[PDB]
Amino acid sequence: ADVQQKLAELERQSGGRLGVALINTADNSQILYRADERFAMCSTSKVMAAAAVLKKSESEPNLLNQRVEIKKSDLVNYNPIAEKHVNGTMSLAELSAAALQYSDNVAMNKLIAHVGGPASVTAFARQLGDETFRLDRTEPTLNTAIPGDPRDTTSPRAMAQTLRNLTLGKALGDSQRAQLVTWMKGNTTGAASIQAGLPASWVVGDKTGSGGYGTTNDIAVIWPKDRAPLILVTYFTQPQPKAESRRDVLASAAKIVTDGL
Ligand SMILES: *[B@@]1([O])OC2=C(C([O])=O)[C]=[C][C]=C2[C][C]1[N]C(=O)[C]1[C][C][C][C][C]1
Repeated sequence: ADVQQKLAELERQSGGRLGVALINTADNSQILYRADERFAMCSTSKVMAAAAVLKKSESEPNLLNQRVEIKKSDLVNYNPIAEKHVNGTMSLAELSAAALQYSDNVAMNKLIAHVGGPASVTAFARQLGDETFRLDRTEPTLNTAIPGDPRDTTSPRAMAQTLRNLTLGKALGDSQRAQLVTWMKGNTTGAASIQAGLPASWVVGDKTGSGGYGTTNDIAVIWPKDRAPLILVTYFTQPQPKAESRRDVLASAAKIVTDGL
């Protein structure tokens, strides 16, 4: 109850809406705050798309080495890796890493397309028992994050449970799980978010997200020092369409829910 009040006060000062889901796998205890409300996933959805490709590769062993053409007309708003490979190709492995570790939007679009479109990424979540996740649009419009819009949303509880199944559970084959975890542990975008609220000695694999209405997200699997692993989802969105990102809010939330662990 103390943590709930701290998160409520953090939220008040932030001026936005905060969603938190922490799963402690030591005993399956949880800290939940607006955990059943819907939030625009933004780029945190790229974990689901990469996972669906990994699942597909479980029956197509050389799948991750297949080449995908990168076209100039594919470039959108944020293409840090794909812009370097225009007029060439990238493997699905490289596209998965680019989406997860640099939040490349072209890579996400290639991941979505390869599994049949957003409805197939959603079908994958259903296959995992996730009835809340829904992916409706491609990059970049899936990040609009309009209040009241259910497109491209999920709840902190649903994503925390699915991330547990993906990174610590049996959603993926163990070889594919290891690749997903390795990729997420190599993320370059998360130093100011969840990671920033945890001790430096803790190992973090995370995927961040940014969108309209100042939406600022992060989902992580965490191996604390001398503790069982944790799953943490911190979603944050704001009332103003042009609101600025608040990664500091996610760091504060992580510090609050891990205080005293
Ligand atoms: B995605 O949300 O991830 C992302 C991030 C991040 O990881 O927080 C940072 C910068 C760009 C991206 C690409 C994805 N978000 C968007 O494309 C979004 C950026 C702000 C305006 C609306 C589109």
